[PDB]
Amino acid sequence: VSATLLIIDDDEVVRESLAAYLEDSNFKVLQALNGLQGLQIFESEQPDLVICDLRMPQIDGLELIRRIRQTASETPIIVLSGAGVMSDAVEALRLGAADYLIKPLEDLAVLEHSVRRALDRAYLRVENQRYRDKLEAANRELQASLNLLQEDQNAGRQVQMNMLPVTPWSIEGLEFSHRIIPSLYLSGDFVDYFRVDERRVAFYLADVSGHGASSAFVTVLLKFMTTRLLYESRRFKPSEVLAHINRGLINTKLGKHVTMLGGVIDLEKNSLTYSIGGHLPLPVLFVEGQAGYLEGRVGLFDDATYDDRVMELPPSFSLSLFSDGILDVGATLKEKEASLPEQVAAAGGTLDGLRQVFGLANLAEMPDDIALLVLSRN
Amino acid sequence: VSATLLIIDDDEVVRESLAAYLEDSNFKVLQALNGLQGLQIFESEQPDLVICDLRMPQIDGLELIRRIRQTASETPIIVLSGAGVMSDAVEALRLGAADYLIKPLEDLAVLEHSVRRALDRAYLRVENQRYRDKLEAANRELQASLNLLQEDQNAGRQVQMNMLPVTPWSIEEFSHRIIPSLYLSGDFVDYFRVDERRVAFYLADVSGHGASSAFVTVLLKFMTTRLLYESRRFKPSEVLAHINRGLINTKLGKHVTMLGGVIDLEKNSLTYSIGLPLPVLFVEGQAGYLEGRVGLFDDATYDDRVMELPPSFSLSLFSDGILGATLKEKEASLPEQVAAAGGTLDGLRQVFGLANLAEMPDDIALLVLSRN
Repeated sequence: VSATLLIIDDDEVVRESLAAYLEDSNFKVLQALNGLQGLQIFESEQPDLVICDLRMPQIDGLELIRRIRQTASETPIIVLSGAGVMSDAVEALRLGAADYLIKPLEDLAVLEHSVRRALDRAYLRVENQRYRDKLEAANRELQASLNLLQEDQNAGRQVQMNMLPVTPWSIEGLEFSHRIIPSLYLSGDFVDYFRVDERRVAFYLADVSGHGASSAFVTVLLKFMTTRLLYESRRFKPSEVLAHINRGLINTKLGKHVTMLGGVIDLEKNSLTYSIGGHLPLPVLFVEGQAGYLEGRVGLFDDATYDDRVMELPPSFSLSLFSDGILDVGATLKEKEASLPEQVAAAGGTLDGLRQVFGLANLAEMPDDIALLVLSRN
Repeated sequence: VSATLLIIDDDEVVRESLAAYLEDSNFKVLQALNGLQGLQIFESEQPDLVICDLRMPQIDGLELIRRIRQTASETPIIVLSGAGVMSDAVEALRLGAADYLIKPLEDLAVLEHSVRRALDRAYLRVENQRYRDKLEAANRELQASLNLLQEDQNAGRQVQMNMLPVTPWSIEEFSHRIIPSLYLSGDFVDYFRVDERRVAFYLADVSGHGASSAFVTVLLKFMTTRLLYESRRFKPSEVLAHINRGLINTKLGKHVTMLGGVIDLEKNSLTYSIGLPLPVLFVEGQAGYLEGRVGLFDDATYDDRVMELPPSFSLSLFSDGILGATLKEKEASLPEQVAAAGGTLDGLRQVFGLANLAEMPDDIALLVLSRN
C-alpha cells in the first residue's frame, strides 16, 4: 500500500531489477515491454509516477511524454534514461520532467531520492485542488442552508412593517412621526399610536429586553392587546393599561420584560396623562428651544405598582420618546448621557433634522435596538 | 505596462539587444552585468522571470538558481546558453527551470513565447493561490455571520421552551414533545388546570413553519390563559371561536388547525371539539378516531361531542407531521395501526424520533395523555 509507479524501460533486464527494488519499498510497480502499451496503461488508470527510457521500439521516450502532457494528466515523469544524448535530455525537460538521470547508475538508491521528490511537489497540487474544490463546495451547500434563514428573517420583518402606524400621521395638528432602525430584521422595539373615537388619543414606545427573535415575540403581544382592548371597551388610568400587559407577560408568557412609556392625550383640554414603568431615558419635551424630562417611575413583577402624572400642554409642543439606543451618532458615562440627549435634541431641529443626521451617518447595528417616537405641534 | 523581467548575461553586446527588444513589448527588463548582483536584484524586489546564461564572474548560472529556489521564491527561470554540455542542462532542469534555449539563436521571437510559457503558467499559479486565500478568507468571514444569526434563532427557541408546559406533568400524565423543523416552530401545545375540578388541554399546527408561523403560537397561549384570569367559572368549542375573532382581526392573515377540549376529573367525561390528524385513542391494544370537523371564517361553526372516559385511556393529538404513506387514505388509517403497535406513547415515539433528527417539511408536534 503506497504510491503507484509505472516503469517503462525496454531492457527486460534493467526493468527487471528496478522493479524488484521499488516494489520492495511498498511502491506499486507497473511494467511495460513496449513504449506503446505503457501509454495505454497510463490512459486506463492514471499512475502517480512514470519512469521510462527513450530509445525504445515503436513509440520513443520523447513522444511517450508529449501525449501524457496533452491528455490533461499532469503526472510526474521521471527519466532513468540510458542514453548519453544531449538533445534527447534538453527536450525532455523542456516539456517538463522531474529529474533526468543517467545510466548505468550503480547506486539503486539515487533514484529513490528523485522519485519521492516529484511525488511531493505533485501531491501538494493534488490536495490543493481538492481543498479548493471541497472549500468552494462546502460553502455553496452552506449558504444554501443560510439563505434559508436569511429569507426567513425578511418574512418576519415585513410582517412588522405593516404593524406600526404610518408616518407622519397628523391629526388635529399633532404630527405623530417616528423612525425605527432595527439591528437584525425585526426589532424588540415597537411603536404604536391609535385614536379612540376621536375624543381621545393614545400612544406608546416599548423596548423588549434586548433584541433578536425572542425579543420580537413580545412586540406582537403588545400590538394585539392594546388594540383588542378597543373592541372590548365601551369607553381610564393610563397605568391600568400597563397593569394589563403585566398580568399578561406574567402569565407564563415566555418570561420577557419590556420598558414602556404609555399615555393618553386629550385634544379638548390639551392635557397629557402619561404613566411610566421603565427607567429608560425619560420623555423629553421641546417647548421654545428648551428641553427637560418628566417626573415618573415592566410587567415582570406580579405587582402593578404603576403611576401616572397629569400634565397640561402649551400651544407649542414636541414630546420625544426614546429607547435603549444610546451614543448612536457623547458616551462612556451614564449621568452625562442621561442629560446629553436633552441638550442634543434641543439643539437639533426638533426631530427629523437631527435624527436624520444620526440615521444615515451610522447605519451600523447598535447592540440592542434603537427606536424613537417623536410628536409635534406648532 | 506588463510583467517585469530580469536578464543576467555576461556579454554586454548580447544583453543589450535582448533588452531593447524585450523592453519594446511592454516588459521591464532588469539587467545584471554579473551573476552575483542578479542574485541581489531578486532579493530586493521579486522579478517575474529570470533569464540568464551560465559562465559568469562571481556567481555562475548554476549557483544563481540554486539559491533563488532555496529562498522559496519559486519563480520562472529561463536558461539560454552556449554551453552544450548535457550535465549542464540536466542540473538546470532539476532545479526547476522553465525552458532551455540555445545560442546563438537568430530569431528573437522564439524567446517571446518561451517567456510567456512561464509567466502564464505562473499567473495562474498566483491566481489559484489568491483564490485559495480569498475562498478561505471569505468562507470563514461568512461563517462568522452564520454562527451569529443562528444564535438569534436559539433565543427565539429558549423563549418558547419556557412557554409550553412541563412533562410528564402527572396529575390526579400530560406528556408532550415538540421537535421544530429549524429553530422556532409553528407548532404549539398547552394544557393548564382549572380550579382542580376541571382540566383543559389543546394542540395547534400553525399555517406553515418558520418566523411568520411562530408569532401566532404566542397569540394562542395568551388568549387561552387570559380566559382563566377573566372567567369566574361552558362549551369547549367556545374557546375556538375565541381564537377566531382574534386571528381573524388582521392577525398576520394566518390560520391554525386546533384540537381543544375540556375534561372533568370528577365525572370521567371529555368534551373535545376539533376545528389536521384526529385524536387517536389507545385502549386495550386498539385504536379509533373521534367524530368532528380554524380561524379564517367569519362564521363560528364549531361542534363538540360529549364522551365518557374508561378506566384506561391515552388520547394522542398530532400536528401536520406525517411519515407508510404513498397514499393519503392509507396514511390516514395507518397512524392508528402504528399507535396500537407502539408502546402507547413512549414505544414508537422514542424509537422513531432519534432515528431521523433531519428536519421535516412543516413543524411536527404531538401531545399524548395517559391513564392506567
